[PDB]
Amino acid sequence: MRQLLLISDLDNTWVGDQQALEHLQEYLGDRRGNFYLAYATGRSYHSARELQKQVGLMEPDYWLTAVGSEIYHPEGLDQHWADYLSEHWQRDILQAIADGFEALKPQSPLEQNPWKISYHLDPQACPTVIDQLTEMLKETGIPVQVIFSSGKDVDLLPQRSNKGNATQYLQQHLAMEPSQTLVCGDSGNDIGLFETSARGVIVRNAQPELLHWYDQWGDSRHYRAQSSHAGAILEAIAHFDFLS
Ligand SMILES: OC[C@H]1O[C@@H](O[C@H]2[C@H](O)[C@@H](O)[C@@H](O)O[C@@H]2CO)[C@H](O)[C@@H](O)[C@@H]1O
Ligand SMILES: [Mg+2]
Repeated sequence: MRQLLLISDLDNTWVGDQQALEHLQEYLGDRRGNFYLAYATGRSYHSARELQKQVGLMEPDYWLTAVGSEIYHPEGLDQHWADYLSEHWQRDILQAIADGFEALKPQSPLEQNPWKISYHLDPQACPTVIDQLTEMLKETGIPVQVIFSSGKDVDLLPQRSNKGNATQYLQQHLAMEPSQTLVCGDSGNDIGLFETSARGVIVRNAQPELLHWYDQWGDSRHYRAQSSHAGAILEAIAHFDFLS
């Protein structure tokens, strides 16, 4: 029932340039009832809440955390989403396989959840290892997808997950059209966002893998902003003529 569904990553997207974050929130703060806001972050819910206190993030309507593996409504965790993601998912088998790659080191326990297995790729290792990992995991027949970003972060998620799928679920939940949706990102864990039919903005300070993705799959609905961080969001809103 609103004119815009705004979905944005936090680190290096909404966050990173405090001045830009502040004028973006001031602008949005004057028409809060005109849009639904959702933060689609790689961070856990707790970590995202902590970031909110650190930089003064405005309260979103929804939180799509841990790369969309968990969705929080104003009322709490979305149990339907969790069950949907649990179907056919085999965390232990996938973990056993990933744990076997010497170039991969587990990320801290607090970065893990039932539907998210994360690692850090050795800076000295060849990125090609990610391709080998992906193929090996896929061949298990378990519906899994590999998210590689910033040249170091590796996330194993159910195929039904990732920011894009979480976004489409939210769109359906809110009866919001892709044409009324704007997704904002900066890295590989945002590619799922641009795979959707929503309008999208890639921040100027975007990571190499996202820029590479844009050069190959970039369409008319995708916008390469001149501004970095939060400034790219205001720029995109004007570009797509949202909140007319
Ligand atoms: O999906 C990629 C990784 O994202 C991580 O979010 C963080 C991190 O927690 C922050 O401290 C800051 O550095 O930005 C990162 C990128 O957004 C998440 O914690 C990892 O588990 C993910 O693999
Ligand atoms: Mg990102």
